Amino acid sequence: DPMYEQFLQRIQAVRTATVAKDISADILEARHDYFGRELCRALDIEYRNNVLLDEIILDVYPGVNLMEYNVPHVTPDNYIWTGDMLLILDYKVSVGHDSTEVTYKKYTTLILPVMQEIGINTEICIIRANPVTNQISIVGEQFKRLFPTIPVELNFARFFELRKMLLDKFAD
Ligand SMILES: COC(=O)/C(O)=C/C(=O)C1(Cc2ccc(Cl)cc2)CCN(Cc2cccc(OC)c2)CC1
Ligand SMILES: [Mn+2]
Ligand SMILES: [Mn+2]
Repeated sequence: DPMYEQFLQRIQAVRTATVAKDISADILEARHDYFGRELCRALDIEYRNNVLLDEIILDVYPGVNLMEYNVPHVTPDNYIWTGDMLLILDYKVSVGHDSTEVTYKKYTTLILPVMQEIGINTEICIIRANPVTNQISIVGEQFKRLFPTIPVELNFARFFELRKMLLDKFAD
């Protein structure tokens, strides 16, 4: 399980708050990445983790006249092209929904107008794991209809363990 040991080694060696703050942020991103990976594996969809909208548009519509559109500089985690619809996918791992709503608002305003100009039907979908209860919440109707049952086995304990080691080490 090489992801956990790399963090252990980093926590073993860290001696300053500055590097420690960095390790903490990394664990949280890694915890998000693990959810994204596990979720795509269970739902049997291609795993990606940050894709420029430019490359999404160029995948689903290789003949777009790109220079005619002002495409924003955003990287949603992943996407699904259904054949008829594009689902923008962002993963979230939080005990609450404030972070989910912030991304939802952002991608709604910056992504939907350009995709309407090009004529690709698009839905913003945000999938969030509660890392304590492992409950999964979904924002996005077409996603909901494509994946009615969503019981993805998850275990976030190792990430909580790594971070507790850190805050114990720096508890002063
Ligand atoms: C969970 O949902 C997100 O928050 C998300 O997926 C964020 C990201 O992917 C970034 C890496 C990261 C992921 C999870 C966590 Cl826990 C912490 C960090 C990378 C990109 N970044 C937005 C950004 C910033 C600066 C330039 C830029 O160029 C478009 C884009 C946010 C963090
Ligand atoms: Mn991301
Ligand atoms: Mn994300």
